[PDB]
Amino acid sequence: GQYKIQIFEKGDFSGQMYETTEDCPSIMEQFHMREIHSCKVLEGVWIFYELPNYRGRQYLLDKKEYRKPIDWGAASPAVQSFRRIVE
Amino acid sequence: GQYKIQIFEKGDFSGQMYETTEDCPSIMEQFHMREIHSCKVLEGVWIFYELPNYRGRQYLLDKKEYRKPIDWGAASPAVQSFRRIVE
Repeated sequence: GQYKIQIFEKGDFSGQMYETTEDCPSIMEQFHMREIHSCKVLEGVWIFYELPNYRGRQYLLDKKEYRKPIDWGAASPAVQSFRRIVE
Repeated sequence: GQYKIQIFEKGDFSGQMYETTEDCPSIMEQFHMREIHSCKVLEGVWIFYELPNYRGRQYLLDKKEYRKPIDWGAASPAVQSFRRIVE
């Protein structure tokens, strides 16, 4: 399909993994996770937000894989919501 | 084409305006201005960056109009480069 991403609880794609194809207003409520330590964008372009409901700091994810938060330009693994860039 | 945006030096679509369809690594050099106070996204989806060469804070622009910087989630008129999200 057009949108798909895998997010991991630990860096270097380790720990538990969750896969999704839709926007997520709160990763704590949906995935019971406080942070994202690494991920892989398999399809589409996405954006990470610091706070719930797409508020706070924004990070564009337009590459393929990210082993650590620094790879998507963040000084911390803090992420609470994310969504697809629809086009 | 797929990407087109108009940037304004003053809020609410007033003041000097430039229309462009390509990425801009530095507005001071390309457009002889230092702050964008409003803008219209006519075609495509873009992203504004705090510092030149796409560095610093990021702001997604996926709606059509923004009357003030706060509308793209910025606390100040600080934006010095921007580019198209090519999908």
